[PDB]
Amino acid sequence: PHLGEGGALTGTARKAEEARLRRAEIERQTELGRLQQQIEQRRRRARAQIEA
Amino acid sequence: PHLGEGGALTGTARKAEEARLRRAEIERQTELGRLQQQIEQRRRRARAQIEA
Repeated sequence: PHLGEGGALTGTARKAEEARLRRAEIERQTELGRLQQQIEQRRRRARAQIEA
Repeated sequence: PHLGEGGALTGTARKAEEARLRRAEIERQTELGRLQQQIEQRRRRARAQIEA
């Protein structure tokens, strides 16, 4: 059975929709990872400054 | 007995020399105190910055 919104999709369209969902959710994960790395950088400067 | 350099001093000159010695040594003490207060100030900024 077709799972997810826009269930009318069938055939090649179903695979295309699956690929699009994978791409978008992957890039959302990349967004969150980049924010985490940003906070990483800020904390590094903070405690290095404390060391000085 | 006269104690200290320039023992030839006698009479009013002895009291004057004593007063001059007192003044100079007092001002040396003031010098050292001011340096200690300076280091005081530097340490205050240092650890306040650490707190931030």
